[PDB]
Amino acid sequence: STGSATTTPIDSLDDAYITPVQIGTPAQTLNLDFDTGSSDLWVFSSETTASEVDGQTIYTPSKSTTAKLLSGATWSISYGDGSSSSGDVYTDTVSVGGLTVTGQAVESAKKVSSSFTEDSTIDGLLGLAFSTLNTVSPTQQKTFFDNAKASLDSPVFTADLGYHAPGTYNFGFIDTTAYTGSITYTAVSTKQGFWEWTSTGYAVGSGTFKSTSIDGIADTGTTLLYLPATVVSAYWAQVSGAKSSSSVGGYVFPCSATLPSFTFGVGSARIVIPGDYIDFGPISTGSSSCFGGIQSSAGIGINIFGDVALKAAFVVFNGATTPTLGFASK
Repeated sequence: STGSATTTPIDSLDDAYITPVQIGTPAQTLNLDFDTGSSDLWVFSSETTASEVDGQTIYTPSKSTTAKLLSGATWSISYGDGSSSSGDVYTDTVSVGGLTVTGQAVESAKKVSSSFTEDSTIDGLLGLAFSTLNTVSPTQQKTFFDNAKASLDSPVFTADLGYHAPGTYNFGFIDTTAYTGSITYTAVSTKQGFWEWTSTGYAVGSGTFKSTSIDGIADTGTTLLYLPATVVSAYWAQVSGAKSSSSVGGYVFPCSATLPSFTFGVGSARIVIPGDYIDFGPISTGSSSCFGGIQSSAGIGINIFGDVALKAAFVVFNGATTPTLGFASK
C-alpha cells in the first residue's frame, strides 16, 4: 500500500504545516501537524476542556463506530517550545492520503496548553519519530508509520514541504519526479528516539564550505533551524545590523535586509536554503525588526533541522531495519 497527502502552511510565515487525516467511522477529518520530532498522535476532542478549545475541529469518539477506549491508558507530552497536552486514549481507524491503519492509538486531549488553544488551525499532532518516544502509559503505543510499515510497498515516508506553498507527505514510495539530481542517504542514530543524523558542514552565502560534523535531528514539527552558536554567529555576521536580542529571544535583523543563503552538507552533497526562507518577518506587527530563521541551539542540547532546512529539500525517512535519512535538492 501507499498514501499521499498534501500538507499546507498554517500561515504566511510557514510557522507549521497541516495535513488532513481521517479518523473513525464515518470519517472525521482533522488537520494534524505531522511531527518527525515526536511520537504521539493526539487530537482535540469532545473530551478537551471547553475553555481550551477555540476554533479547532474536534474528534468525537462516541460518534465513531470503530472507536474503542484503550482502558486505563493515559498520555502526557511536553514539546521543545514549552507547549504540552495530555489525556486518555482510544483506538480507531486512521487514514492518511488513502493509507489506512486499523487499531491506531488516537490520544484524546483532556488538556492542552495555551499555545495549542490559541492556534485554531492545528487540530492535533501526528508523531513520526520512533515509537520508543510515545508517551502512552502503561502500555506504550506505536506511531501511524510504525503500524503502517509492514503493509507499505517500501518502509519509508517522505516530506516535501513547500516554501509559502503546499507540499506533500508520501508513505510507502519515493516519488522520483519530486526532486532533482540524486538522493544522498546518511546514517541515523535512533538512540534518543529521533531521526538523528550528522551534517557534514555548512556555508554562508557564496562563502567557502566549512567541513565540520553537526549532529542534529530532522524535525518537521519545529519551525526554525537551530544550530551551534558558532555557526549561527557566522551566518548573521553577514547581515548588516543583525544582532542577538535577549528581549526578543534570538537573532533579529533589519527587515530591509536581503538575506544570504545557507548551505548544509549531507555527506558530499549540499542543500541550499535560499535567504528568503530565513525571513520570519516583523517581530511584532509594524516593526522594522525581523525575526531570523536560523537560531542558536545552545541550551537545547541538540541541533534541530526544522522546517526552514527541510523545506529546501526532498527528505526521505527510511524506516528499514537500519533506518537512514535521504536528502535531495528540488
